[PDB]
Amino acid sequence: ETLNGGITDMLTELANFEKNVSQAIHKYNAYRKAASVIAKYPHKIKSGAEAKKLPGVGTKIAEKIDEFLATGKLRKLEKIRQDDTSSSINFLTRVSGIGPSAARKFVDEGIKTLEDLRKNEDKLNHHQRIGLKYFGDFEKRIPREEMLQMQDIVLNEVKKVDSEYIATVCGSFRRGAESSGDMDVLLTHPSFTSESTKQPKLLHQVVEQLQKVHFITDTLSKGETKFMGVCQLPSKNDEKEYPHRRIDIRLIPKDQYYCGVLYFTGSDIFNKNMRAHALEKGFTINEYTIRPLGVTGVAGEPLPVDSEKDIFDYIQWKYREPKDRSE
DNA sequence: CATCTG
DNA sequence: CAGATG
Ligand SMILES: [Mn+2]
Ligand code: NA
Ligand code: NA
Repeated sequence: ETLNGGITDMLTELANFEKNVSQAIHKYNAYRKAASVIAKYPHKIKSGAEAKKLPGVGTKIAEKIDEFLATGKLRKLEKIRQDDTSSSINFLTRVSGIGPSAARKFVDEGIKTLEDLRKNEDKLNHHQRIGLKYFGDFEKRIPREEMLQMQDIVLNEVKKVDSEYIATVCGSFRRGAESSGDMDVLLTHPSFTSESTKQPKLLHQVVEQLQKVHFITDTLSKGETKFMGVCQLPSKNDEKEYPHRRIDIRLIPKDQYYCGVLYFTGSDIFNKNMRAHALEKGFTINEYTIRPLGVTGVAGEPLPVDSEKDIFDYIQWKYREPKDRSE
């Protein structure tokens, strides 16, 4: 956790570069398991050879470790941080909608900066365009003091649309969190579940209301169950407007709300543990259900859930406030 | 995983 | 449809 930090760090830099700049998925993946296992390792790696002893640890990585340990740097690592092409790709990628793949093509055509992109706004698709337009807004975190206003917003509209809606703002917001990065709304309705063959309106009618009132500003992606978009809190009495915030709405069959709700509420760490325990208690949990584990090796059969309560219970645990859902 | 693109 | 993004 700090005993082999630098090693796991340079390791991740190296790994990440493989995938992003080069295409070395294998290589990339290599650096990863490596950084993974050295992270667990209980000692203070004093040498290459020592590391090597580890699985996932080959001759090449060991080489790297050695040089790093020996000299506070790494040449390859140094050379990579200089390289324009590499830095360019790391940057482009910052734009929502731009992935490494596209990051390469742009750079190859010479688009390396923001200006570059504006100049060639023609080459970008919608998401990408939006991504570019709200570059800055996009990177700003979200003060919960804002979140509450928004949550307040969304909730009132869904309500006015159909009283049977059930909306939940999951995320860190849900877990206390002073600020968040984006707004996750989980949605369900009684009229929608496992078997119930579809109902798009379900999602589209609200999306619509939200835009209606001008909360939703753009659309990144709009499928029949998940909607990716842009939104913003009405600027009061013009002098101080709000940054555009990224939002995500998503349909959930009533019979699988709380699992996802639970789930999405994170944090990863809270999840797994809850997950590992579910296991002991003779169960299973994933993003939509909690099944009773048979013994034959495994089994199934979606247990019925009416609240986040029903799930803890199940695993015979202490119902945890969302706030404390920490780790 | 679900959606967009081309 | 394969392949990209989030
Ligand atoms: Mn979020
Ligand atoms: Na991006
Ligand atoms: Na292939």
